[PDB]
Amino acid sequence: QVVIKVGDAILENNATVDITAFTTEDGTEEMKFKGMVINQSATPINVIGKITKQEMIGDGHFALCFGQCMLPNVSVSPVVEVGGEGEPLSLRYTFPVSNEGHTGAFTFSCFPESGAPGTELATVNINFKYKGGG
Repeated sequence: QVVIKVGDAILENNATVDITAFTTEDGTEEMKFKGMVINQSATPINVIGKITKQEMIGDGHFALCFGQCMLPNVSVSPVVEVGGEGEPLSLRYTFPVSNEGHTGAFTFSCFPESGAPGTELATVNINFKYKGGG
């Protein structure tokens, strides 16, 4: 009943989304994933969003926004009450400009307020493929 949407599409659970676009500012690159977490039930549900896996180049950092934009490298959102219109979700990955490519890789899951292991309601895997991905 809880899904992640990217662009116009509901993702299958555990989908993988590749982001290749980057913007440059002050010798630092930024790549961004954007989507929505949607609760398709008539009854609202309280969830927490977590980055459950993170793979970055050495001086990379990430920034999660879900309910609130969290500080750099903070992996857990606040509790958010989600319904049918959905809650925006974004993940920004920032890292040094390089002539060489690499892939930053993250997993985001939505959990019931509990946060109990194995209770994931929806999961997306996000690959930031910078300059070919390496």
